[PDB]
Amino acid sequence: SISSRVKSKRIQLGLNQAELAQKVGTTQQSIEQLENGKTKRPRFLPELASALGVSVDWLLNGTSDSNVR
Repeated sequence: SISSRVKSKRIQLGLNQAELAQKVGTTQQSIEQLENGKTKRPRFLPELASALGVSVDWLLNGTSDSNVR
Protein backbone atom coordinates (compact mmCIF):
# COMPACT_ATOMS: atom_id res chain seq x y z
CA SER A 1 0.00 0.00 0.00
CA ILE A 2 0.99 3.73 0.00
CA SER A 3 1.76 3.96 3.74
CA SER A 4 3.69 0.68 3.55
CA ARG A 5 6.06 2.33 1.04
CA VAL A 6 6.55 5.51 3.12
CA LYS A 7 6.80 3.67 6.47
CA SER A 8 8.97 0.82 5.08
CA LYS A 9 11.31 3.38 3.55
CA ARG A 10 11.30 5.22 6.94
CA ILE A 11 12.35 1.96 8.63
CA GLN A 12 15.11 1.34 6.03
CA LEU A 13 16.24 4.98 6.59
CA GLY A 14 16.29 4.12 10.33
CA LEU A 15 14.11 7.17 11.10
CA ASN A 16 10.72 7.60 12.80
CA GLN A 17 7.52 9.50 11.97
CA ALA A 18 8.47 12.48 14.21
CA GLU A 19 11.95 12.84 12.67
CA LEU A 20 10.36 12.54 9.23
CA ALA A 21 7.80 15.21 10.26
CA GLN A 22 10.66 17.54 11.25
CA LYS A 23 12.63 16.73 8.04
CA VAL A 24 9.43 17.45 6.06
CA GLY A 25 8.83 20.58 8.20
CA THR A 26 5.41 19.55 9.57
CA THR A 27 3.96 17.72 12.59
CA GLN A 28 3.93 13.96 13.37
CA GLN A 29 0.12 14.24 13.35
CA SER A 30 0.26 15.22 9.65
CA ILE A 31 2.51 12.24 8.88
CA GLU A 32 0.25 9.84 10.83
CA GLN A 33 -2.75 11.29 8.94
CA LEU A 34 -0.97 10.55 5.65
CA GLU A 35 0.04 7.05 6.90
CA ASN A 36 -3.59 6.16 7.77
CA GLY A 37 -4.53 7.71 4.37
CA LYS A 38 -6.90 10.45 5.65
CA THR A 39 -5.89 12.84 2.80
CA LYS A 40 -6.18 13.01 -1.01
CA ARG A 41 -3.08 15.11 -1.87
CA PRO A 42 -0.41 16.04 0.74
CA ARG A 43 0.87 19.64 0.58
CA PHE A 44 4.23 18.16 1.57
CA LEU A 45 4.58 15.96 -1.55
CA PRO A 46 8.06 17.39 -2.44
CA GLU A 47 9.04 17.58 1.26
CA LEU A 48 8.12 13.88 1.78
CA ALA A 49 9.83 12.91 -1.48
CA SER A 50 13.01 14.76 -0.41
CA ALA A 51 12.76 13.52 3.23
CA LEU A 52 12.94 9.90 1.99
CA GLY A 53 14.96 10.74 -1.16
CA VAL A 54 12.51 9.30 -3.73
CA SER A 55 10.53 10.90 -6.59
CA VAL A 56 7.02 12.39 -6.18
CA ASP A 57 6.08 10.11 -9.11
CA TRP A 58 7.01 7.17 -6.88
CA LEU A 59 5.14 8.67 -3.92
CA LEU A 60 2.05 8.75 -6.23
CA ASN A 61 2.54 5.41 -8.08
CA GLY A 62 5.06 3.68 -5.83
CA THR A 63 6.58 0.92 -7.92
CA SER A 64 10.26 -0.10 -7.55
CA ASP A 65 10.59 -3.78 -8.59
CA SER A 66 8.61 -6.67 -6.97
CA ASN A 67 10.30 -9.80 -5.52
CA VAL A 68 7.47 -12.07 -4.24
CA ARG A 69 4.27 -10.82 -2.53
